[PDB]
Amino acid sequence: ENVAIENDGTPPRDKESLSPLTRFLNNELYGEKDARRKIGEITQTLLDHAVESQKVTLKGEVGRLTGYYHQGAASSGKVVLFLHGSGSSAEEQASEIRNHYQKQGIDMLAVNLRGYGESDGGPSEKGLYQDARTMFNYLVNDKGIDPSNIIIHGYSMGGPIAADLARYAAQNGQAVSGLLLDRPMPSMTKAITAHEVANPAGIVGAIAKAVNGQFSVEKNLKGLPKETPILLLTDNEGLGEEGEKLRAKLAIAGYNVTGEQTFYGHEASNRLMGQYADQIVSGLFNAEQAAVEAGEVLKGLEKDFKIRTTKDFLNGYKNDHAKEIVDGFRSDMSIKQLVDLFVKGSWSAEQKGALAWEIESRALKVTFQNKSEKYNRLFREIASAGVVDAKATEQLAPQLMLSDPLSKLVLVAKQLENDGQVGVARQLLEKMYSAAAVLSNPTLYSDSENANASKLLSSLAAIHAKNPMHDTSMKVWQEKLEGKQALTVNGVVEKITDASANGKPVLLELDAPGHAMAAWAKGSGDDRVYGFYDPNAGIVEFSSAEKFGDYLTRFFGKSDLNMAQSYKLGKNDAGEAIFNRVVVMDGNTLASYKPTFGDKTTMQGILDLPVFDA
Repeated sequence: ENVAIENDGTPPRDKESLSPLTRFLNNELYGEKDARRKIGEITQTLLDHAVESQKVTLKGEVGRLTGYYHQGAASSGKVVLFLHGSGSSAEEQASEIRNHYQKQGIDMLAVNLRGYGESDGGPSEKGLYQDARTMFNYLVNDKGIDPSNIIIHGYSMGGPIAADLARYAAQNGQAVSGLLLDRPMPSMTKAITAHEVANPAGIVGAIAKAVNGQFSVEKNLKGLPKETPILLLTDNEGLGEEGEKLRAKLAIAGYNVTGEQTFYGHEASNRLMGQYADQIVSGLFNAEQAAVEAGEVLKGLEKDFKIRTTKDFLNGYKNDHAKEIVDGFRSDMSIKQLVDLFVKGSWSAEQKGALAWEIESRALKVTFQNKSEKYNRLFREIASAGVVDAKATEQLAPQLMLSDPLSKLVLVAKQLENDGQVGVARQLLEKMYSAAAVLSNPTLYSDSENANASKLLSSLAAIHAKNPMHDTSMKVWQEKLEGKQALTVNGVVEKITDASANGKPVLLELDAPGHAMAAWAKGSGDDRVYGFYDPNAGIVEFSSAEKFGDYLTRFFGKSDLNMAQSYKLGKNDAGEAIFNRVVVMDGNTLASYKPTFGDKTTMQGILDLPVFDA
């Protein structure tokens, strides 16, 4: 089924083309026929120095797939499959990037897809994925690269394609080493309307509506093992803006997504590869992860290094206020250098608040990784056994190396989600991740976006200081099951699972003496799902009430994980665990609460705060 593929041949090159609409759609999608094939003479002159492997032609599914293979350098034996984007030839797109791998001693396979360069055929989505695999099958069979220490690379469109290939390789047991989404197209539809302006309704939107669900990175990645390292590097233009939106979706879903947003334009290959080549080639193996774990626990030491109510501190807790009145501090410094700026000359009540925001805003991004594998293992064990669950989700929700606030909110969301709205729990997390990236690199993103993130950050802080349970103006709870009316572990499963209500939400808050957790039920009939948020173990939902019981008991009890003992909560009369307190909460009351006196944004308004303006 997967034999050798090399084949030389020397005719001129074939084509497709159809009905005059679909022609000047295909032109819009993939580039004009001539533009696809033009190789510029300066490149050809350089490539005509295949005088020191260097030229390639493979048997594609609809014809020949021409291109070039590029050797390593003067001196640890690995290759970059390069999948090119639309608009130009593979030789032109690669010419800029082809050198930065070369000099490190990395090979690269730059092969054209159907309809590009000198390759036979006409561009087609199902076909372009097929041609990508041909290039892959040239690397392992024809040139026998070791199982897989190869990276995909990964481009505008090359991205969606790269994603698809990476899934096929894994599914077929030839699992590739790394994926690189280099300034990628999130989806064809969104790639069109981004480079064009806003959201027109004429032809540009008719094309977009036509090409819906084509070249979708998230859609092509579903199937890929989540451990597979993905490096996602975005441009500074509107395709990055949609790329960073994607990044968050991919992070929360749980893919191994690294990288940042660049400040380079979508066509600026040489400048981007100029900076990121090191980070890219250090991005395909696993220590690596040890080397950033070390620098990770670094800032964990510096958090242990580390008034909240007093009016002076709150006057200084905001963006760009430290840069005026606190000397010694630059805006480009690390947390290591900012926390050291705290302990040099130690400051007034207002100046301490100014550094607090500046430190805790950088800190937000560091809350999301890591997560201990046991919690992922336990989630996978529950989905595996029995009738596998359709809506079994898992979200990397921020773990606040610092809950108190999130746990209040996750419940607000599920009320809203029960009332017909949907995804807002998931969206909150993404927006928190997005806001982190914005605050943790302030220069890149706009004045407005820096401002919006510091409002979501502010709202989280305001819930931290002023709790709804510690409040008298309204009552956000229905009842408090504590004392000898306190619920057992299975007692929480019963209130959540009991279907004597089948159209209403069950919004619990599970209070251990250290950490404060939550759990819920929403939905109608088939859609009815039961869920649980732990601060330092992410979120899980299941639509099978039995699978919820399996997880939740294995989470706390001795059967598997035994996280009850470790979460330091006392035993009941028979000798089992019972939470300190268990709040059955009112969603509508809680959703109307405002954390700041003077500000009119409610808990539901906090959920719907923007981060990226649009």
